[PDB]
Amino acid sequence: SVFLFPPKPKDTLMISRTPEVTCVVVDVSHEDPEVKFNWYVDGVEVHNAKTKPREEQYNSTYRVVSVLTVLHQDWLNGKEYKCKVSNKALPAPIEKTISKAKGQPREPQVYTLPPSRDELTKNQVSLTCEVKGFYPSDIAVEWESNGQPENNYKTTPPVLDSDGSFFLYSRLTVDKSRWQQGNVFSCSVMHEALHNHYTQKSLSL
Amino acid sequence: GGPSVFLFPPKPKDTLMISRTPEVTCVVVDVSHEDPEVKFNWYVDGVEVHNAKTKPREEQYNSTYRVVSVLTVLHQDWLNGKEYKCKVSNKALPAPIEKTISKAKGQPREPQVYTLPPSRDELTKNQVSLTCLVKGFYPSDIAVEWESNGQPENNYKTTPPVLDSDGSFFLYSKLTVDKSRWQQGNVFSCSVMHEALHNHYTQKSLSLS
Ligand SMILES: *[C@@H]1O[C@H](CO[C@@H]2O[C@@H](C)[C@@H](O)[C@@H](O)[C@@H]2O)[C@@H](O[C@@H]2O[C@H](CO)[C@@H](O[C@@H]3O[C@H](CO[C@H]4O[C@H](CO)[C@@H](O)[C@H](O)[C@@H]4O[C@@H]4O[C@H](CO)[C@@H](O)[C@H](O)[C@H]4NC(C)=O)[C@@H](O)[C@H](O[C@H]4O[C@H](CO)[C@@H](O)[C@H](O)[C@@H]4O[C@@H]4O[C@H](CO)[C@@H](O)[C@H](O)[C@H]4NC(C)=O)[C@@H]3O)[C@H](O)[C@H]2NC(C)=O)[C@H](O)[C@H]1NC(C)=O
Ligand SMILES: *[C@@H]1O[C@H](CO[C@@H]2O[C@@H](C)[C@@H](O)[C@@H](O)[C@@H]2O)[C@@H](O[C@@H]2O[C@H](CO)[C@@H](O[C@@H]3O[C@H](CO[C@H]4O[C@H](CO)[C@@H](O)[C@H](O)[C@@H]4O[C@@H]4O[C@H](CO)[C@@H](O)[C@H](O)[C@H]4NC(C)=O)[C@@H](O)[C@H](O[C@H]4O[C@H](CO)[C@@H](O)[C@H](O)[C@@H]4O[C@@H]4O[C@H](CO)[C@@H](O)[C@H](O)[C@H]4NC(C)=O)[C@@H]3O)[C@H](O)[C@H]2NC(C)=O)[C@H](O)[C@H]1NC(C)=O
Repeated sequence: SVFLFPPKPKDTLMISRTPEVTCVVVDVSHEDPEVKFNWYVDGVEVHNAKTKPREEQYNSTYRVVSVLTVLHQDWLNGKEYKCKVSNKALPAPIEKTISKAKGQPREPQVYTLPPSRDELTKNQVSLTCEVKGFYPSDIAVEWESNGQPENNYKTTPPVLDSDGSFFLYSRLTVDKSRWQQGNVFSCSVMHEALHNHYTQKSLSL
Repeated sequence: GGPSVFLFPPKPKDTLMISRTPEVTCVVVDVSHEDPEVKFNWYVDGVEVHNAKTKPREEQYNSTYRVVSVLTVLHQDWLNGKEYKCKVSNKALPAPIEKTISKAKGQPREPQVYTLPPSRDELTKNQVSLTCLVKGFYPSDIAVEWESNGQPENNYKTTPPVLDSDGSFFLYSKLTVDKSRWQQGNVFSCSVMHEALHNHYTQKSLSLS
């Protein structure tokens, strides 16, 4: 079986990062272990992909994986990436294709929300970052304070809204004492439809 | 390429309200014309039970049959973590197919429910978001609704439950309303149903401070 996966949203938005499309072949037998990959961008064979080392599963099968480096702007411009897998246990080669969601990108609106008054009776308080109105659903969200990453947060998956855009929430949990000291926290959002693919909103007592 | 079986749980509100009828549903698809006969057996914690309601096979547009069996469950049995097993027999199969379902294992934990008003920055728009944060609950089986003046507010969306660092779940529900209605002092309410709540229910209100 073959499964094709898109790049991580953050990887396509920063030129320093390395976006990759991943073709994953599962249920590779010990009897027929060999597996070949062929890659195509908009139908044209490209030759820069590389096949990774494999791992054995608890059901005594092999997961084999190939990774193709893509050009940030090619992905964002909607190029189609086709993988083709060939193996002796497969009657014919399996092909899979993927590309970015189609349609007009829409800029996220980013709002920060202080903790509930009713949560402020707790030891830790939640700071919320609502991100709404964005399209496609590919997005990344992080938190920081004083130019340093704040990693004690969780983010919901994007949810389809009634207007065809997406929204999500990110929740940073912090010690109530930090909040009370007037420390400034910032929700950072990366999306293709933002200027320079990035915006930040701050939240403070 | 024989039959495939799918086993579906009851809906969360169905186990939480005695007025409702919770059911587990066993569905068999890809049943062939060459071997069209299917038998179900049902088990609750491994003990066979005989009160399921099974429907005659229905041919699909792809010339295979779909056959459904429905077992009514007792609310407290589900909430007590009983395991429901559907066994499907068909003479083409090498052995019967068995699937099991139950409530997620672990100690239940009561949701904390908080309401959050619109961001000041959002109050320049024609419509604004009212947020209901629901956190610290386990299992993830939950229902969230909005009302105002005892009437459903239907213009809302809820995130799926998300696993938190401490093993519990959280989610957010977002009610979009006209800014006018918010500024007029209308009270909106977020109601939550979960097994760890007292009477399986709680409600929290939100209006212009
Ligand atoms: C033996 O075991 C191995 C390993 O399994 C593991 O081992 C045992 C011990 C247990 O603990 C298992 O629970 C454990 O998983 C089995 O290998 C598995 O093989 C199955 C196929 O049978 C694969 O299922 C597919 O999974 C993809 C999603 O996969 C991502 O997410 C997984 C976690 O959720 C993760 O495990 C995967 O690695 C992968 O993760 C991503 O990886 C990429 C690349 O590295 C990375 O870039 C991503 O960031 C990363 N993301 C995450 C979240 O981690 C899923 O998409 C597939 O679903 C489609 O296909 C199904 C049909 O098979 C269908 O039912 C679905 O609906 C869906 O169908 C598609 O739907 C779309 C619309 O939604 C539609 O447009 C498409 O047309 C349609 N496509 C169709 C029809 O295919 C699918 O579920 C597992 O990935 C794989 N596990 C691993 C670890 O690789 C093996 O099966 C076992 N062998 C036996 C017993 O026979
Ligand atoms: C021939 O036709 C039949 C009938 O289809 C119909 O007719 C044809 C001609 C076409 O026109 C079709 O468009 C038309 O629908 C085909 O039958 C289908 O077969 C597939 C499998 O090949 C089944 O796929 C599974 O679907 C379930 C979800 O099913 C619910 O939701 C569907 C819509 O989203 C809906 O269509 C279904 O009716 C069903 O709806 C629910 O019904 C219950 C009971 O009545 C009800 O209580 C609910 O309210 C209702 N819900 C909704 C939303 O309506 C999906 O869960 C399955 O995914 C699991 O298994 C996959 C492997 O097969 C795997 O990849 C997934 O990851 C997933 O795995 C599970 O993951 C979860 C969490 O991660 C975990 O808890 C589980 O343990 C794990 N499962 C395991 C153990 O693996 C799967 O995708 C279709 O349901 C089925 N259709 C119908 C109507 O029965 C048939 O395939 C055709 N044959 C051929 C050869 O083409």
